[PDB]
Amino acid sequence: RPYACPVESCDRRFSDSSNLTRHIRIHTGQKPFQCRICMRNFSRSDHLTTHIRTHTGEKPFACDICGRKFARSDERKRHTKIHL
DNA sequence: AGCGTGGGCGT
DNA sequence: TACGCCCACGC
Ligand SMILES: [Zn+2]
Ligand SMILES: [Zn+2]
Ligand SMILES: [Zn+2]
Repeated sequence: RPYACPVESCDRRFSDSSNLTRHIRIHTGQKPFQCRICMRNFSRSDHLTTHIRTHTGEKPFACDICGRKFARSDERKRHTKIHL
């Protein structure tokens, strides 16, 4: 890629200066997005969003076959296969 | 099952 | 870069 990981112990390459900025967070341990409910910190805004659904019980993704609801699209994806 | 969490990638 | 999602892992 056009960007690399400067930490000597690590050797990953990143597409751009924010996938690199994002990745660097693993090393800096920065968790800039906090859950106002349990006060837990997260490295990503998208992961905080879905985390919050564990408190509220919001489940936006329903299975096409049986209708069971899930908080994340990947959980639904993992579930749908059971109908085979 | 419940979900943390990194990477690819589109806007 | 920030954001959001899809994906794929991992426990
Ligand atoms: Zn690294
Ligand atoms: Zn929380
Ligand atoms: Zn189903």
